[PDB]
Amino acid sequence: KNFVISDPRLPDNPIIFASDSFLELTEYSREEILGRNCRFLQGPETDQATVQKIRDAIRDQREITVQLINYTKSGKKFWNLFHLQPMRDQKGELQYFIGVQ
Ligand SMILES: Cc1cc2nc3c(=O)[nH]c(=O)nc-3n(C[C@H](O)[C@H](O)[C@H](O)COP(=O)(O)O)c2cc1C
Repeated sequence: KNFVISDPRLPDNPIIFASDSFLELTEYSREEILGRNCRFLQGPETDQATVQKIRDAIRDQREITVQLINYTKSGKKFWNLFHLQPMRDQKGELQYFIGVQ
């Protein structure tokens, strides 16, 4: 129930949907999320080596799980177990990415 959907067919693969659980965890309103790339949750303590693996997984359109530090609106650190998965259409072509926190 804690998930976001991004559209890679739009500039910079922005979040088009976020579940109420995701808004509660990050302390952002729906209006502050829609249209942004998910990277805005990152900050000083975010391991750049883990961010690299996510970039490679998106490029290759492979599913991946990783732990990384993210920041709430009020600058509170929390660990995030992130399960990234591609979503393909009936013609086997990529439409969306789904993330789980
Ligand atoms: C559906 C989806 C959800 C994502 N959720 C997160 C997240 O919760 N935290 C995070 O640090 N990165 C998340 N990312 C990855 C970042 O938005 C971004 O891909 C990452 O920083 C690497 O790309 P960049 O090098 O262009 O920033 C998510 C990506 C997708 C497609």
